[PDB]
Formats: sequence, structure tokens, C-alpha cells
Amino acid sequence: VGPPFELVRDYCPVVESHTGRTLDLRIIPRIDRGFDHIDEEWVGYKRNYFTLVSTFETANCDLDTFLKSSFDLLVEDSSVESRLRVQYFAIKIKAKNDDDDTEINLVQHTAKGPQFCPSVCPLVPSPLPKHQIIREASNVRNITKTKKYDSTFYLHRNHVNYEEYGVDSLLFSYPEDSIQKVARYERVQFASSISVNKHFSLHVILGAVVDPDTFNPGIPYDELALKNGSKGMFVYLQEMKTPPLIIRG
Repeated sequence: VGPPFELVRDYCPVVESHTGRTLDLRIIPRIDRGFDHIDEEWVGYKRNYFTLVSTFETANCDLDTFLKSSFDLLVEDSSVESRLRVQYFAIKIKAKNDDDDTEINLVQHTAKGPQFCPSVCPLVPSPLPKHQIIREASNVRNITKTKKYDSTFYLHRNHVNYEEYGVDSLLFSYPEDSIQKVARYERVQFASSISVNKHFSLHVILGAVVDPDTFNPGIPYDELALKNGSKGMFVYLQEMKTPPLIIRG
């Protein structure tokens, strides 16, 4: 189903703040629409949308554990081993011009009115729904208000007994109550380039959002807007990509 992904790099190690154990992190991507497999190669078309869905899993940790515990980012520059408290995990989407080896812009639509840059999606570990389910959901509005899909795509913090958690539980750090279990980017396309068959590449990045008002370290990270409207950090953790995609007219 769609172009395959491969691991690019594992960046910053994440450790359960209490035990010091590394958290096993695994990005589970999948393009559910947009490319054709033409003789040992994947083909896309500039004037065609594509769907990229993804989730991540924690090999050595179940959901409940993930929500009750705390996690730190091991920041070991040269000598001192500091620690950045993770506020929440999230996935970001990106494209790349494989010929130039530089980054390309991605854009999304809805019908085709307003155009916007894809967003950073907060997530919670989870199995990636099969291609069918994804497609179905692509036609279900207000998934949250649906017994059928809700549980599969979201987690409602406001539905859990707060008494069974701790003041520093990861759960209370997430942006909002409605937390996605699967990032869903549909009607996505490569941004209109300046008047140039190119070779593009799609990437999925897993990051830890840290709020600097709790301690900058020199490590791979993107500037992010915190709900509290201030400078936040999206620190890479893992990254996967697709083989060079052939896009034509």
C-alpha cells in the first residue's frame, strides 16, 4: 500500500524519568493514496493530492504506562548529561527534493479553497488502522461522536479518573483533552515551485515537545508554538522517509 518507509535516523534518546530506561520508539507511517507503482518505481502527479497517515508505538511500554509515567530527553552534549522534560510526543510531516538534497514545501486543502502548511500533530502510542479503516474514516465527519471510529482515532483525557494520576504524569502535559491516536493528513500535495519530472521524498518525523520555561541545548529541533503562545521546542526523536518519488505533469 503506497511507497514504503525506511528509518533515516534516531536522534535524541528518551528515557522514563523514574527508571532511566530508554523508551523504544517506532514510527508507523503509510501513504494510503497518491502514487502508482510503475515498474520498480513510485509515481506521483503534481496536480494530485496524496494521503499520508501515521502513528508511533512504544515497544517496551503500553498505553496506560505511557500516560501515567514521565519522560526525559537525554541531552549529552560533550560531558555533562542534562535532562529536558518531555511535555508530549508529536509527529510532523516534511518533503524533500532528492536531487538538490534540500527541503521542499508541503501544502493541504479541503474540498479547493484555502491552502495551509500541514501541522504538528500531538499523538499517543497506537496501532496504525488498516488501509480500509483509514479510507472509511476519510468519509466520516465528527469521528469523535461515533462509537464506531472514535476509540480508534482518539483518546479523551477528560474521560479518565484524574485521581489515578500524578501531578507530573505525561497525560496532563498534552495540549488538549482530545488527543489523536493517528495523524491524518489528506488532500496533501507538493507546494507550487517557482517556474522550474522531479525526484521528491516524503518524511515523517517523531518529536518531543519541550517547554523551555522548565530549565538552550544544541540539538536537532524545530521552533514550535506552545498553546500558551510562546516559544516551544519540537525535538526530533526519530525520522523515516520514502524512496525518491517520481512526480510528473
